[PDB]
Amino acid sequence: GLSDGEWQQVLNVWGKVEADIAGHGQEVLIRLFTGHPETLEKFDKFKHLKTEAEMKASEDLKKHGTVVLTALGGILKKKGHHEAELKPLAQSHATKHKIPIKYLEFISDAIIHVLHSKHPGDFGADAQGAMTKALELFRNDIAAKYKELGFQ
Ligand code: HEM
Repeated sequence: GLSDGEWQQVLNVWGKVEADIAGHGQEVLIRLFTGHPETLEKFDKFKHLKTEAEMKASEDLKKHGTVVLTALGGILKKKGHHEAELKPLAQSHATKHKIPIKYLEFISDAIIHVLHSKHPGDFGADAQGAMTKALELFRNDIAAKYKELGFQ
């Protein structure tokens, strides 16, 4: 649960992402795949990528980066009122993609890393706190749906 001041910070930071959603999305996925190679194995259409250069050169990875952050942005813009938006994502990730909640923790931290990397000195302590809380909220609500489904 975030305050309005905190949501304000979240949406302020998100303005940075929206100026270049494909670049951000690309770097998030790259940070995830290289940081946690087991995540790569969940993607049939990226499992071919062995090296980070191939990742960096992949237009389809950038495309998926756009899809992911577009979806996340839509959810963030709801400021917590995201049940309709989130449920199908929780369902597809638990039942079709079989993504453990741990991997959602991974990508959450990856977003934090990428924002610092692309905006050094421009991602303040207050901003990080707000973004972190927003991603925790997202993760926690997904986690509730995972429990419902009995998914590990
Ligand atoms: C902020 C976190 C995430 C968001 C917003 C997100 C969003 C999406 C969306 C919108 C799709 C396409 C529609 C669908 O299948 O539901 C998708 C597909 C997919 N996601 Fe996620 N996702 C997230 C995290 C993850 C993580 C952490 C993994 C694995 C480590 C993952 C694995 C997949 C896979 C394997 C697909 C299908 C890819 C394909 O074959 O086209 N997702 N995701």
